[PDB]
Amino acid sequence: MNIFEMLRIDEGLRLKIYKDTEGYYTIGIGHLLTKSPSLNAAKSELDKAIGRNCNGVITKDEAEKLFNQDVAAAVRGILRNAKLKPVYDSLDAVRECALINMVFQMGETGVAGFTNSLRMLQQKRWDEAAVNLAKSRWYNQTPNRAKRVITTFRTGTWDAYKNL
Ligand SMILES: [Cl-]
Ligand SMILES: [Cl-]
Ligand SMILES: [Cl-]
Ligand SMILES: [Cl-]
Ligand SMILES: [Rb+]
Ligand SMILES: [Rb+]
Ligand SMILES: [Rb+]
Ligand SMILES: [Rb+]
Ligand SMILES: [Rb+]
Repeated sequence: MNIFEMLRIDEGLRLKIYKDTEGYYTIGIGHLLTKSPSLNAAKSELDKAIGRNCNGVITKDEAEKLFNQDVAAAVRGILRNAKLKPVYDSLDAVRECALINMVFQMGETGVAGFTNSLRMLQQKRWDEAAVNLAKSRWYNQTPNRAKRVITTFRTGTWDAYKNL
């Protein structure tokens, strides 16, 4: 396991624009294009992201290209975020993947708002953090994915992803 394989399990791979679990236009491996309800707005975002006239369809190589950009940018953003950087640096490499996963799904601002859970993680109070993380819109709306991420935080193992 690693962050790419983890997020590939959680996000899937689709080569045509589709709506994510929130109803938002997405493509590839969880690449959010826009929150606009306009498919045309989403198609414009896509073409700009890829650098060609895609009309809503990409290749697997292109999907992987956006995915590595998105993972790299999630890590870089965490390290530039005053709330998330200390927690990231305090965590072992497996638990860091859980944090990257959350940022990938909900964005930096959203994760940075989990003040109490972040403190528990920094304190290495793993079972307490796991309890707290579940008390969230996040968990309610995507409970099975959140369970996997939370198990990763609680245990520092890949048990919730082996073999998905
Ligand atoms: Cl982009
Ligand atoms: Cl604990
Ligand atoms: Cl709690
Ligand atoms: Cl889910
Ligand atoms: Rb997805
Ligand atoms: Rb629409
Ligand atoms: Rb670390
Ligand atoms: Rb994403
Ligand atoms: Rb907060």
